[PDB]
Amino acid sequence: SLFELGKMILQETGKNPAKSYGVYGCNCGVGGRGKPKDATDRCCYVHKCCYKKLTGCDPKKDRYSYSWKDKTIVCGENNSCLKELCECDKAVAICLRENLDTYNKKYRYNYLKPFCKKADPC
Amino acid sequence: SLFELGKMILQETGKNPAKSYGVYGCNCGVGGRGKPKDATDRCCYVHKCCYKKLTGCDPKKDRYSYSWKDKTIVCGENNSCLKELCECDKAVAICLRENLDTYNKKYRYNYLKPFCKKADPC
Ligand SMILES: CC(=O)Oc1ccccc1C(=O)O
Ligand SMILES: CC(=O)Oc1ccccc1C(=O)O
Repeated sequence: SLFELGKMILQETGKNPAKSYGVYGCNCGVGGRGKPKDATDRCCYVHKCCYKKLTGCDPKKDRYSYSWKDKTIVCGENNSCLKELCECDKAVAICLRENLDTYNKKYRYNYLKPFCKKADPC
Repeated sequence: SLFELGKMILQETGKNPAKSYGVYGCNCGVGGRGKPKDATDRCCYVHKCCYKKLTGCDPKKDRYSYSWKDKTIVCGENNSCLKELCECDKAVAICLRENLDTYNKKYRYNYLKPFCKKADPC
């Protein structure tokens, strides 16, 4: 669910997850997909494509189990869809941390999200 | 379409539409519906419920016809879905104008939209 996702993002990036990514670029946070603006935004595009494949569960609402083994996020066995959901979230949390060097505060509150150019199909 | 909605909001409110309303509150702009924060947000709640009842046309992309008779927006009935769509947009532009006295800049970039309390059924 968004709660586990937020926790992973807070721990990997050190940033306030909703403030920093909740409306960022054409793909992060609320809304849908669009042509990515930068490397952070591409992380978020890959994540929304990941959610789009999960028909067996609800990515926004469904809880799942995961733990930390030293510095590694480990997704618990769950059921098939919930395990894949956890892997989507783990992957984007790591991606956002690795791309902090090009995070652009100008893109943080993108009130033009509905006018983004059309994204490539997932 | 959102192009015409934008033009209606700019002329009725005098404000930059996407900047001032594109992420405002729990109901305005990108995303879905949520428990409304204030009178401006309730305008947007009514509008999203208005879009939901339309069938047979696309409220974000489909262009409709309208004109100005002095100060009055007049929807030309293209077909019945498109007339209703125009009437949804006219109503919200007038509503936002009448509530400028209560517009709160603090709600303008609501990065917590996904966490809004679930809206009542339309
Ligand atoms: C905007 C936000 O904080 O939510 C999301 C995060 C990841 C994927 C989807 C969403 C959403 O709100 O739709
Ligand atoms: C989000 C924004 O600026 O667009 C909208 C306006 C009214 C209704 C819906 C939308 C949308 O993007 O979904």
